[PDB]
Amino acid sequence: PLVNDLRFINGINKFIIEDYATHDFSIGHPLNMPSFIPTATSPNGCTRIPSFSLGKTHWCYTHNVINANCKDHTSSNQYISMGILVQTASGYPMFKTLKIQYLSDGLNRKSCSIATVPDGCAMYCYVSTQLETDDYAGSSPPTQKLTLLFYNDTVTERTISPTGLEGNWATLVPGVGSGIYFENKLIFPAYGGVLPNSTLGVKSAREFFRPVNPYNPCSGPQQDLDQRALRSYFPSYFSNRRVQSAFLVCAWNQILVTNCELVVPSNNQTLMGAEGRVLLINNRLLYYQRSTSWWPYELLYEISFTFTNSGQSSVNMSWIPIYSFTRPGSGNCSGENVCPTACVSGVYLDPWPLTPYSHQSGINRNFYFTGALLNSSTTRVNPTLYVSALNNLKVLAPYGNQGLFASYTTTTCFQDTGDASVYCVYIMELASNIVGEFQILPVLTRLTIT
Amino acid sequence: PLVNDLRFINGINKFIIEDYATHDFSIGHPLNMPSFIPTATSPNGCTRIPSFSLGKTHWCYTHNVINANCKDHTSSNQYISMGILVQTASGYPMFKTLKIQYLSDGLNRKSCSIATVPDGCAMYCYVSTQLETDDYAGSSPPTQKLTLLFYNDTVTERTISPTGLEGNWATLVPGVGSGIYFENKLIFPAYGGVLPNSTLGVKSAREFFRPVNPYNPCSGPQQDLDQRALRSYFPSYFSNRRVQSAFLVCAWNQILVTNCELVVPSNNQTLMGAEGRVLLINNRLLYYQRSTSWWPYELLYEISFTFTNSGQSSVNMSWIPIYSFTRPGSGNCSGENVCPTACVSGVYLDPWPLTPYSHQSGINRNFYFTGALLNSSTTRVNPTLYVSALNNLKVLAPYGNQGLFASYTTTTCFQDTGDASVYCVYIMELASNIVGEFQILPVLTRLTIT
Ligand SMILES: *[C@@H]1O[C@H](CO)[C@@H](O)[C@H](O)[C@H]1NC(C)=O
Ligand SMILES: *[C@@H]1O[C@H](CO)[C@@H](O)[C@H](O)[C@H]1NC(C)=O
Ligand SMILES: *[C@@H]1O[C@H](CO)[C@@H](O)[C@H](O)[C@H]1NC(C)=O
Ligand SMILES: *[C@@H]1O[C@H](CO)[C@@H](O)[C@H](O)[C@H]1NC(C)=O
Ligand SMILES: *[C@@H]1O[C@H](CO)[C@@H](O)[C@H](O)[C@H]1NC(C)=O
Ligand SMILES: *[C@@H]1O[C@H](CO)[C@@H](O)[C@H](O)[C@H]1NC(C)=O
Ligand SMILES: *[C@@H]1O[C@H](CO)[C@@H](O)[C@H](O)[C@H]1NC(C)=O
Ligand SMILES: *[C@@H]1O[C@H](CO)[C@@H](O)[C@H](O)[C@H]1NC(C)=O
Repeated sequence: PLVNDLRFINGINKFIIEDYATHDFSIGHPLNMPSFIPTATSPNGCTRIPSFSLGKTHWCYTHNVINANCKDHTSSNQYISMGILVQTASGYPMFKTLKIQYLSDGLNRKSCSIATVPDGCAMYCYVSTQLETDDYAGSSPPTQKLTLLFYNDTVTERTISPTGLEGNWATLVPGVGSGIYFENKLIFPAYGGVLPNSTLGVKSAREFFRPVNPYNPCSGPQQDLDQRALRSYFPSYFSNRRVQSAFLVCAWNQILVTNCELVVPSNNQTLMGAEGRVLLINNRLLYYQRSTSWWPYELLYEISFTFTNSGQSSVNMSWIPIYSFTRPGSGNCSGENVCPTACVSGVYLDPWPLTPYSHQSGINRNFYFTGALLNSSTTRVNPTLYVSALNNLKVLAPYGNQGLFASYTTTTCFQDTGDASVYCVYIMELASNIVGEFQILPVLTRLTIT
Repeated sequence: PLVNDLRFINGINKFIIEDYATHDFSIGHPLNMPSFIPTATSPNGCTRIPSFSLGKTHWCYTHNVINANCKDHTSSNQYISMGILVQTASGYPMFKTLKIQYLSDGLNRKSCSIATVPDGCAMYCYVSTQLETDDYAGSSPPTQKLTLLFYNDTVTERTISPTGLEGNWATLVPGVGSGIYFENKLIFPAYGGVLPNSTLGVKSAREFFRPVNPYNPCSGPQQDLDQRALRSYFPSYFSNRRVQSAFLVCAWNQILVTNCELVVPSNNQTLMGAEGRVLLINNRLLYYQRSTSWWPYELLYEISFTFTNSGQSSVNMSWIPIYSFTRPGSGNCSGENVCPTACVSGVYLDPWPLTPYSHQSGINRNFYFTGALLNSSTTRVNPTLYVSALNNLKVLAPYGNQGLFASYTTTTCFQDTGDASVYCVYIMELASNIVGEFQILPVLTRLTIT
């Protein structure tokens, strides 16, 4: 059957530290097991863009595979798998793949996000026929695909046209990070270009968000910095479309006929649209946003939805004030730049919150989160495991030596309810000498909390 | 179901070239797919000793996983998987894993051989409680395990005591290379120390085999060379036991109760016991023998069995006169040594024969075989794809750069009966920069024959 070992079922999607108090951390050494993420079989062949979700009863995973250089965007296939957590005599769990689906039909599916659903996985993709710049330049969104893969080997794929898409968007793609299934709703992260002359475009004009780091502020007048912040949403690279984050929401009951819906947040509460991830921990929803724009720090929002079933659903998000480490970027978009400017940059590194931020009682200043960063302000290099507080890093554990190239990282933590052990899996694209561009490595460590 | 794509089912375990004529070869570039061989999840974690068998309807694979240094032997686990060949839109087949079994119970199972059996896999292991030298030093063999893993998730393990083992052997271990299922018989390669002064030890005394390379002869008297060759079977490293190759044969009908049997070849026809592989091509059995002893060249025998009701079973083998390339070795056991000496050396690299040697009409001097070698006479380094004739190499396709460390290689070829394509999979242990000693890489190549 498709179900995790019982010791983990109650330790998944929970806040591991409910203390609200201060803690110290130690990141254990990598635990060896068979990797559930397949590598490339050729030296020049590409495998990239991981998406992972650990659900209560099982996990889903996917990434993109290309028989040529990563610079070759003509053709690709999609590796999808689903499995369970199993305890080993080695003393720690292992990810056991129950079902594999390799999609190679000649259809080019890109930027795919995966989600754990009852008895299987759901994947949100778009079909890539052209360059991303050509995409943003056009007036017509690419083909959006929703596929359901079940443990009984049934696989069903549909083209979708969510409410709010037609006419309002130049392009839309999935945000690569996992989505979730909650309250009979399938919710995926998404982003894309918005036509400034459309209804949404004119409604969302004047909307902007300008984060300020109290310990590292940007010098300038409020109005000018605000104008620059507003102008940062319209990169000329993307043909000055309004680059916007959105959520694809689909009714699971109607999931076969539904065509879903597009829920767009106010840009007063969020930065320029980018790749992201949707999390459900306890009963509360959070949203990670990659920092593609000028803001170098880690973007995590507490989000909540209002569902109207009449095509007018809203989303509200509250930014969690995190300034600790910085993501690598190029030019004036690098990790050292705290000031508003038009930027297409950054890298995908999502965190895992170990603590709630806002609770019924109040706000937790002792908020902690863990993940894998890249140690540099410029280059994607030196992958490093970390636990971080709001203003600073609690602990660091580099993987490999200096000069090791790495790109995307996605982290998930869970607890063994048997022995109370806390495990974190850090999935990262790492540069390998013998395989192709990026062996995607699921490193599993035990986390010590005092 | 557990069954290969129909285009491969009649192209497996066949002689690809029945021509008996001369041919030229070209080795294609590696074809990218998701690797069906899992890597280590830690930089120091060990994954070694691959065993692979492609059967008509499906394939079986296994390797050893250690949570510690490869040199540290206390605990290990065994990754086992079974799957099918599936064509992809990329234009080539891919290995799709259907069933996975990770044996981690704390039992230390090593040197495991796998075999494709009806609706599953069979694995032959021994339990390692001590050093190999202590093993050969002892008067009693370690525990022999036979485990059956089926697609229906049934797993059954037994301790076996084959007829002829007790009292005749210091130790016995599986030969690491895949075994086969043929004519209701389960056959595994094996090797180990034989007690001198035992029944078998006394009967097999005075038995020796001395291959001679006509193009690189060893100077000396025949009697002295014969005495040295005879003495090469008794390395002091193994406490002067007679190191002997054997075959584990088990009746499949009785496979639950059988206790099997041990069939030992005359040492007049074979070199010092070592790791090996049993192949069934057409209706003819072949045996690869690793060159652990003084003879540096590739050892492949044509073999045939005579079965009897009560332990009187025998085996006859004929050495295929191959001298082309050489395996790396240390000291006086290196690739440059053609002369008889007591040697424990070499490395496991098995060939896949593309042509029959002896047939009903006569003997084929145009014999060709393919595989992966290590280009050096001393160090295990520079993995290289090759096609070879009897006396010389036909073609060479290096994998990776110079100085790349590699150890074990196992090669299997099959034909696509749809488009006539010939595919070779070269499975080799390669040194990875980010993963523990030896990422085991299944390289798939299209072979061009003219
Ligand atoms: C597979 O599962 C889905 C939902 O779990 C179900 O609706 C579908 O009918 C199943 N497919 C088959 C062939 O039974
Ligand atoms: C966003 O802020 C602007 C002022 O900066 C305000 O005019 C607008 O109403 C706000 N929109 C939302 C949805 O909060
Ligand atoms: C929406 O989030 C904002 C923070 O950005 C918060 O101040 C506000 O209370 C939320 N709105 C509602 C209706 O809860
Ligand atoms: C980055 O590397 C340097 C060593 O070169 C180290 O001192 C520093 O702490 C690292 N920074 C992070 C965030 O890991
Ligand atoms: C699984 O398959 C094997 C194949 O012979 C069979 O002997 C065994 O009884 C099967 N087990 C179950 C539970 O069906
Ligand atoms: C093996 O060869 C030796 C001579 O070297 C001979 O005396 C012995 O009888 C042979 N044994 C067999 C089984 O052929
Ligand atoms: C056994 O093999 C040898 C070649 O090594 C051959 O000369 C001999 O005739 C064979 N004997 C039988 C019974 O096949
Ligand atoms: C080994 O490498 C050398 C060059 O370093 C090359 O010339 C030679 O042909 C190679 N030998 C084999 C057997 O591949």
